[PDB]
Amino acid sequence: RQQLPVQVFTNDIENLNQTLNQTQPEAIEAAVEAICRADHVIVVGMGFSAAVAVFLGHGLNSLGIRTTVLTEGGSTLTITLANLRPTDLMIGVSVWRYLRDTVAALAGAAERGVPTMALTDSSVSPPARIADHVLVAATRGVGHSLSPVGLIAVVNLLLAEIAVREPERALAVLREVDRL
Amino acid sequence: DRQQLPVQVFTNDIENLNQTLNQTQPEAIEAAVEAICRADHVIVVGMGFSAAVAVFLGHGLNSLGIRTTVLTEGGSTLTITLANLRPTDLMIGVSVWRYLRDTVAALAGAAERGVPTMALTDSSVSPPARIADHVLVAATRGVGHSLSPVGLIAVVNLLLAEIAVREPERALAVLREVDRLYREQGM
Amino acid sequence: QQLPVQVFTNDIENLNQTLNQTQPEAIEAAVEAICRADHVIVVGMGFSAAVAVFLGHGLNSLGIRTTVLTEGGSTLTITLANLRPTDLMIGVSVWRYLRDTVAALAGAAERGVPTMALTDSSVSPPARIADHVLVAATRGVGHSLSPVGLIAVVNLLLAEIAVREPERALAVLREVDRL
Amino acid sequence: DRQQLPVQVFTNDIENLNQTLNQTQPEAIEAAVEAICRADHVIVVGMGFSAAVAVFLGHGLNSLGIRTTVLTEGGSTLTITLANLRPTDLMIGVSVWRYLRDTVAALAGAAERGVPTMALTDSSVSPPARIADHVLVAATRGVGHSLSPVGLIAVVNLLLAEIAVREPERALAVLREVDRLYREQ
Repeated sequence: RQQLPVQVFTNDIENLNQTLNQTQPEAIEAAVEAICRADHVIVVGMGFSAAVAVFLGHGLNSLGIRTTVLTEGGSTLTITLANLRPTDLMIGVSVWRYLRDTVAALAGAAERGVPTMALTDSSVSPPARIADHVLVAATRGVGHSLSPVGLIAVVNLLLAEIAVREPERALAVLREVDRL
Repeated sequence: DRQQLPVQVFTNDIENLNQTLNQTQPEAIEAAVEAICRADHVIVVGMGFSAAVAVFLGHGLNSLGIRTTVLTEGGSTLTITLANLRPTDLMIGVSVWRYLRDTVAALAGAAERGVPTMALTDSSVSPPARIADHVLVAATRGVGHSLSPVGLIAVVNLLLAEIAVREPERALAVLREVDRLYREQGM
Repeated sequence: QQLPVQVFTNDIENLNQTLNQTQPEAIEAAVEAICRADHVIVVGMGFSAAVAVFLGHGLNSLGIRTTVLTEGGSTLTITLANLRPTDLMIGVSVWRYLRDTVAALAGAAERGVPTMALTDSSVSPPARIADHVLVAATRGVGHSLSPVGLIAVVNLLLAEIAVREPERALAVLREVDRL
Repeated sequence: DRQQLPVQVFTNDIENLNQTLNQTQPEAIEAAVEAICRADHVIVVGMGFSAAVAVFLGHGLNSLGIRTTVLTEGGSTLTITLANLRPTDLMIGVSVWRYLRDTVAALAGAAERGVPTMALTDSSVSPPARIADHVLVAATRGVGHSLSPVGLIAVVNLLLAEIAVREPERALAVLREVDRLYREQ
């Protein structure tokens, strides 16, 4: 039990390593261009994945990329799917166990020709098989509770890539939050 | 004594409906409906007591095919929302006594940026009414310190009824899509 | 041109019909259940979300600690797994009855947790499960229902709790001002 | 230039894990876990950048059988929560620079009323650290203006792992129940 802090932190370092290993410059560049070209971004993440979706929407919105975050399925998610536009981007955060509403949101968007992106735990997972853009992270926990550190690091990379691409837009939003 | 409370509560809400109907202006409803329909995106803000009304109005607009964001809290999320406003947005604030600052700040930030605004409020001369381009007023009187939202809710019922008659094909496409999403993806 | 009169007349009729269906015994038993609970969970989705939001706000503002859930799935399953016999589950559920609210009521009833339904029929799926049922009229002029009758029922519960426990209601105002 | 961003970003987060591990004190984690288990109810507050950390912590706690409310915005909802506090609650505030006042006021409000408080923060001398009974610090440095919650998330990972080992029976029952309800629905 006295080893539990070193085990936990060592494990999160391996999560970052497996994630860095599986990070592809081409996949990152294409995911970043899709985020920037969208007129509106929808991020869906439920259960364990909700915190990653909340982090990604905060980060996008903070950079001037208008984003809706949905952390529950049901009727609200169904009506969003019913109102999708070809200029939207649907990002699903979905890892094992794959909660069906997120996978269904990617499948519904894909069917309607709407660009899709999956932040997932395997390059052949159900959301990976559907989505146009796939980013993979390790999620291993020392016990049953998973760790979102690898998913959060992919979000950190995405935000850093956008901020370098469009610094004026990001600085402008920053000027308004600095005022509050 | 308190055996009279059901008659008092239900009669108070009937009187709120009568007073709200008496204050409704056809020109103002028509201008409010045209503003909602012309927007590329609608943001609805309501906090505390008003949050329920903002939730109902956003549910209604999204069901009719008008893409709508509902905010029931202020702060950094609202600041960032204001920072990202576009001239083709419509900001709807639901704000009644006591006027929680952040809903009024949401209307003010939109009006300062040249974004159309609308207030669903309790007086034609309240702080949000004085800021917004479009104003709709409802009676909110409760039998006690808990106000009643029935008046505000009836005004939203009227806006939803007016939009559904103007754009019934857009409303049906949503219903048809929701049915399709249940059939094909189990949603 | 006649839509404002039709919409407002329809909502007056929803209130009158809801008043006609209100049973003093049922209101009394429901207020006693809300006041007895250590914690209250209110579940309402889709059209019913606004009603759950209003009821949660009103109960919290009277000093009744309440959680509002307006979506199902994960948060709801975990909520059911953590339910205590001292909780009260209130489901706001009307036609078309979204499954997750009905499932929240069933899950609470199976676990021996007091339940209450705010619904549109004495024999609706949530009414058949719940210990306490309160029925409201929901007819809208269109295809889109009106929550006015359900909202009046909540106004009536709040009004009844406020008279029973006025010092707890005042204390919440006093804390809010102090804060 | 931009080709180095994956290495910069991922190295930055490894350094955050290393720096957070070094600042983690066993007596403070132990007292934090005992206070979370002793509470009859846990309230987690985290706004803006900190909202994701609050959401993760509330999920993890709830998933282990610790009944937790999560608030990611201030205003009237937070103010009414503060008005209804019990001595048996635990107030957890996730608050880092720029310290949004509503989270710091939630901690100040709870502490004034003698309600146990805990801060998940970025400095042992930050405004929320100076108010709270329990303080856990993590490194939050990002490669740019967007900070990184990786260090804070790893502190949460440690709290959840410590709770799971203390109360394994409760955690498994919630996991079974949760799996059984997901199977059902």
